[PDB]
Amino acid sequence: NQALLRILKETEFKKIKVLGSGAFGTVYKGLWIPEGEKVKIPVAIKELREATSPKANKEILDEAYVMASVDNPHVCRLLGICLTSTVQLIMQLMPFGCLLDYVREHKDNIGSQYLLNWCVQIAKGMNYLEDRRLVHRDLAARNVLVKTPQHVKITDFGLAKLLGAEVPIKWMALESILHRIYTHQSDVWSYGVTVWELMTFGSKPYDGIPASEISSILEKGERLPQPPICTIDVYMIMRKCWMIDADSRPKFRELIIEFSKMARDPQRYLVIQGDERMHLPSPTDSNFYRALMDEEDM
Amino acid sequence: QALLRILKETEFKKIKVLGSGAFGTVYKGLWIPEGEKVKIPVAIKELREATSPKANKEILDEAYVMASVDNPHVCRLLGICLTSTVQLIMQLMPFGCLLDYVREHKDNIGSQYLLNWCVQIAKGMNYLEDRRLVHRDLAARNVLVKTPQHVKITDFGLAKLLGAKVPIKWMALESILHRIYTHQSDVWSYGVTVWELMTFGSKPYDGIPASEISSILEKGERLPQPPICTIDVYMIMRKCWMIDADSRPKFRELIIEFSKMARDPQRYLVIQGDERMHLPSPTDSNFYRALMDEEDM
Ligand SMILES: CN1CCC(c2ccc(-c3ccc4c(c3)C(=O)N([C@@H](C(=O)Nc3nccs3)c3cc(F)ccc3O)C4)cc2)CC1
Ligand SMILES: CN1CCC(c2ccc(-c3ccc4c(c3)C(=O)N([C@@H](C(=O)Nc3nccs3)c3cc(F)ccc3O)C4)cc2)CC1
Ligand SMILES: Nc1ncnc2c1ncn2[C@@H]1O[C@H](COP(=O)(O)OP(=O)(O)NP(=O)(O)O)[C@@H](O)[C@H]1O
Ligand SMILES: Nc1ncnc2c1ncn2[C@@H]1O[C@H](COP(=O)(O)OP(=O)(O)NP(=O)(O)O)[C@@H](O)[C@H]1O
Ligand SMILES: [Mg+2]
Ligand SMILES: [Mg+2]
Repeated sequence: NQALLRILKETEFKKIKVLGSGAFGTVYKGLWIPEGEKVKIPVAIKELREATSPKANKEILDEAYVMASVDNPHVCRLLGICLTSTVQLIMQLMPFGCLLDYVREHKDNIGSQYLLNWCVQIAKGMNYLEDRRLVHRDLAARNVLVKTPQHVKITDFGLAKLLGAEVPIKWMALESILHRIYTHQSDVWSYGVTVWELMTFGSKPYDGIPASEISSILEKGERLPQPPICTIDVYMIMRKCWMIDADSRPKFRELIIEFSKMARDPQRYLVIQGDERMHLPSPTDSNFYRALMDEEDM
Repeated sequence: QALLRILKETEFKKIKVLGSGAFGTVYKGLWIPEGEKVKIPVAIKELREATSPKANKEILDEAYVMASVDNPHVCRLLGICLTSTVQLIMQLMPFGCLLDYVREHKDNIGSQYLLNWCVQIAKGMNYLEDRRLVHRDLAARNVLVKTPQHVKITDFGLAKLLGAKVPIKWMALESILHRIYTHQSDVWSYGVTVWELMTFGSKPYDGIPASEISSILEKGERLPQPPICTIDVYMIMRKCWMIDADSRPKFRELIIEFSKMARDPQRYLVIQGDERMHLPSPTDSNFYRALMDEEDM
């Protein structure tokens, strides 16, 4: 349990390059230097922007042990922590980066099979979090990491203390905006938005609409529009994720089944120009990726 | 089959020489997947051997077998590039080989690590025997450190290259005299490898010319007892160097034996300071695996 979170000293790792920043911190590519060894092992380091106290560190540690305990091929595990004046969190470095930037940069080379398999894998990770009774609270395409093009994993989940102290309005369920209710069913809403981001190849939701006005348009019944590549079958799933009654939305278990069905005949459900020129990797290419970058069970 | 990737020269680059052995030169390299911007570390062995279409069919036939292994303590060949020279691709191990590792940590290795390594090498060799693959070049230099807690056997199965130096000082007597190679001659090499670990990387029969090794073995002389070994450990080595190959232990038996010793390591190895030596801890082991070593153990 406790042994799943490594407490690091400042002297055993170094930040080398900024990768980006989000709501709560700055992410670096870093190197871990095991004590007494000569190797330098790449890691990802999130340094929180606000400094904390030792008593606040007890809060951080209690949540960190939970995020270090996940065990699922589609969920990123928190690996280590360093309690400096600003706290540093350590996880596996994903050289491919997040799925949002990946779909934007490869938008002219992504076929229906990849898109639908990503939907399945994200739903599998979210179902695992629900099984663990952990609400994500910040699901979005930016918080899905690409381990390989064939294998994505959810990250940055469970941050109830950081979000409560303050928000991704355009990903949040209406009951979260209006009433600060976060459940697995509000995660289903965020999942629908994440799917919309993938199917639009990384468009910004409600582009140009101030966040302060989003709950009003949602109450009036407006929703994200049908992506050009989506058949009516896919868009109805998205719309069901955004129903006002949270208990009427699909369950992650059901979304796994439905997107898995679609992934068995992907060109019936997504209409992409060029789709027959793009396919999943041959077993040869997948075996090579896995041996070099992705040896976990999956 | 799908386990061996055929690579083109345009998708990988050699970056730095790591060293050279009997048959080639190993480089740290980079793989760039087509259509992607990432650069993925690999280890590349470029053979000295020249390449003809006829030789390439032979190389490919052997390569498919070496790409087919599936065991946590055995390295798998991953890919090949057949240009003017053969280039072989496998996972890059930043810690390097176990011989260099024990030489460099000569004053910091405890008995738990040493005996755990003996267990793991025996598990990898038992798998090769299960697959009917004779190693032919087992030695501490051909055991790679994936993490300090996890080693893997490499460079096995090279019957055609060795059949055309010879590692006399690791070879069973019947291999020196007649080029007979079996799993029981691998057991002899395993014994020498354990001796290398227990001496923290001493050279076997140091200063004795290779041409005189068979003379020394025929009279009953063997590698001497390492200072840290109790008689129980040294007798395992001596049993691996019995003249009658069928009398040597089997790898399957060595797994059981060293596993029993690894459960009480300070009874079987006497290392000064052993109680202040680092042990493999769960916290460090979970961190290593997550960062460098996610395969099923
Ligand atoms: C400021 N005042 C006082 C103190 C309170 C507070 C409470 C808890 C934390 C805390 C604890 C644990 C984590 C996080 C935050 C977090 O941001 N974490 C991510 C994560 O580390 N991201 C990364 N990116 C790249 C490298 S590390 C993460 C990684 C992962 F692998 C899986 C889930 C996950 O959430 C983990 C911070 C502050 C808040 C209000
Ligand atoms: C005249 N006539 C014509 C040609 C004949 C010939 C036949 C087969 C080969 C062949 C085929 C396959 C391999 C090897 C050699 C070999 O050296 N291989 C190692 C290996 O690649 N080492 C590495 N280090 C770092 C990166 S790659 C290796 C890697 C591994 F992961 C597991 C086992 C293994 O042996 C693989 C060469 C020549 C011989 C003589
Ligand atoms: N483990 C990782 N490996 C590689 N890049 C990462 C990793 N974690 C995060 N990043 C990238 O680092 C940058 C900063 O991430 P982060 O600070 O979490 O901001 P964010 O994901 O965009 N917004 P948010 O998480 O909702 O607050 C983004 O480009 C991430 O994709
Ligand atoms: N996958 C690998 N990752 C990192 N270093 C490696 C890898 N494979 C081999 N090396 C190192 O590369 C160097 C050259 O290896 P090699 O050419 O096989 O010679 P050798 O192991 O010393 N002797 P031999 O294999 O018996 O001919 C040695 O320092 C090896 O430890
Ligand atoms: Mg994030
Ligand atoms: Mg070698």
